[PDB]
Amino acid sequence: HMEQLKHCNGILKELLSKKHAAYAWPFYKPVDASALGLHDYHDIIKHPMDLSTVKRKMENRDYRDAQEFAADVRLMFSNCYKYNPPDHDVVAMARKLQDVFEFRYAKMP
Ligand SMILES: CCNC(=O)c1cc2c(-c3cc(C(C)(C)O)ccc3Oc3c(C)cc(F)cc3C)cn(C)c(=O)c2[nH]1
Repeated sequence: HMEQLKHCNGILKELLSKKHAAYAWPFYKPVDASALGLHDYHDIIKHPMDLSTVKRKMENRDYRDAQEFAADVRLMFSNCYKYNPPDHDVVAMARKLQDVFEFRYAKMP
């Protein structure tokens, strides 16, 4: 649906907005596993995902509906919960950004 993909663009703009920048910044671009020295990142995480990829796919018209967009946003959060130990800062940041996503996605007209 054309209407819900327009609402999804709104959610994405909100996730990228300066208001959430303190906990949203680790999700803006792909995890730079080389620069961070995370040698096992692409062994554990088979399907990496981040907000720039979500934005490129939306511009490309890769999502058929809102459900396909949500699956990618949740993949991004799940990768973070799968890779990291529950005590890491990035996990707490993921939880905070997901609460923003889940709320806006639920309130979708
Ligand atoms: C089990 C160990 N896990 C990690 O080392 C780990 C690092 C990362 C990063 C991440 C990505 C980048 C850049 C922009 C270079 O891509 C920069 C820093 C990042 O993380 C940190 C954050 C958020 C705060 C810190 F004080 C320190 C670090 C390292 C993102 N995501 C989603 C992760 O899931 C992840 N896990």
